[PDB]
Amino acid sequence: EDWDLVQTLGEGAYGEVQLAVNRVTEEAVAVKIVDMNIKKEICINKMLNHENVVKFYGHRREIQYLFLEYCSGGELFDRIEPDIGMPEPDAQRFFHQLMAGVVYLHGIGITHRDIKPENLLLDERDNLKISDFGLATVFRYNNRERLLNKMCGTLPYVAPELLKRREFHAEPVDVWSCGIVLTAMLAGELPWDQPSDSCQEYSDWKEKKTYLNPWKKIDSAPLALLHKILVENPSARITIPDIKKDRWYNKPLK
Ligand SMILES: O=c1[nH]cnc2sc3c(c12)CCCC3
Repeated sequence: EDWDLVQTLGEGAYGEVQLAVNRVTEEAVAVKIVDMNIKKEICINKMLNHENVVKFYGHRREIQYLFLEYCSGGELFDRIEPDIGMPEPDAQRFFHQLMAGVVYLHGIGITHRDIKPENLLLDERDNLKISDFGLATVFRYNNRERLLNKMCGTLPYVAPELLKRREFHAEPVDVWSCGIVLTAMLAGELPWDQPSDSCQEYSDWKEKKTYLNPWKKIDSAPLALLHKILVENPSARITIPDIKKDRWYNKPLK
């Protein structure tokens, strides 16, 4: 082909992700290599078009190769200093972009199911892009909502209902994991291993022990939002349109 695999960008799972550069136009893109879920990832990618979602260029199979937008900014994960987090103004901006990305996905009945800082990429202007749809699934089709039942995700970003219920709504699960992401951004640590009662840290949160880490590192305005997102009852949990009206979310930041 006309593309040279310059270097490995990401690794693990089905295949490593590599940076390809066109030796003619010289445009750079990302190439995901998978050797035989992948069918659904491609299908889903075809539906997506948003400036806060990693662009899908197209695909070819020599082992399937997917051409994705290249984010030179790397992953959000690497903008979080451990135990510190990041300046609140950057966190808010990143959160606003994450919300737009998610509103969009949910708007077309798609749930990501694995929202975490490793999957939130940054472009050259530090714009955030939702990445990897290999675990994404349809939760609304023909205006009909389907509850989920398969357990997906990453334990620290996972919502509690997903551990204790046979079926659950998709949207609040993505909302929960965005809250865990906000926590990571403002405190540089994850609150718990998983959201179960067997887990001391989660039990402490439910009891409102905000004088513990990581909550003590978080200003009271964002923390009030986190109080509304990390609500155990997925029916009580704040929804995105209501997040959009939250005081911290609308607070101008230096
Ligand atoms: O730039 C990308 N574009 C599309 N997918 C991916 S995955 C990955 C990146 C990337 C770059 C940082 C290392 C991890």
